Amino acid sequence: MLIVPYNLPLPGGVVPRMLITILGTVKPNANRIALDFQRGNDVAFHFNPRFNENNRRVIVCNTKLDNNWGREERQSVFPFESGKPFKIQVLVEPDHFKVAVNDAHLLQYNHRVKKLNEISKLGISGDIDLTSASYTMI
Ligand SMILES: CO[C@@H]1[C@@H](n2cc(-c3nc(Cl)cs3)nn2)[C@@H](O)[C@@H](CO)O[C@@H]1Sc1cc(Br)cnc1C#N
Ligand SMILES: [Cl-]
Ligand SMILES: [Cl-]
Ligand SMILES: [Cl-]
Ligand SMILES: [Cl-]
Ligand SMILES: [Cl-]
Ligand SMILES: [Mg+2]
Repeated sequence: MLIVPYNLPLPGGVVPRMLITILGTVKPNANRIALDFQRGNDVAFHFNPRFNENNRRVIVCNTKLDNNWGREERQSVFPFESGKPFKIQVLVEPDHFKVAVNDAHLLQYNHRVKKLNEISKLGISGDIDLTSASYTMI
């Protein structure tokens, strides 16, 4: 298994048609998972499944600019399960990140950070066994 937290460099940042694939298994008693697409210290796209926020499961997405979190976007559709293998795919589109989990569309997150070619790191962290993290063009 890969080390968590894991850094995946994104050389020259992201661009529309870039597909990022994360394979792993959720730990049995999970609390949270995070993907952080970073531009230096800023987080262009934070994707944060929470398994127990007020006894509900929710996806929180946000952006961090100058060390400050912005307005959260919430998705109540929650395809993860403690103990189970998952595939997260993040497809960069012109106006948004598109996320599919286990080959089913989950959400989109509109670009707040404009300089896509400076979003040069993906951090992966939280309650997972991480199998692989990769990217390709489509
Ligand atoms: C708890 O922190 C979380 C942040 N967070 C999660 C993680 C990690 N997850 C894993 Cl997995 C490993 S590390 N690190 N930072 C982030 O999810 C943020 C999204 O808006 O919400 C709160 S901070 C926050 C943001 C807003 Br807007 C309002 N209040 C608060 C607070 N407190
Ligand atoms: Cl590793
Ligand atoms: Cl920007
Ligand atoms: Cl760009
Ligand atoms: Cl970066
Ligand atoms: Cl790769
Ligand atoms: Mg540069």
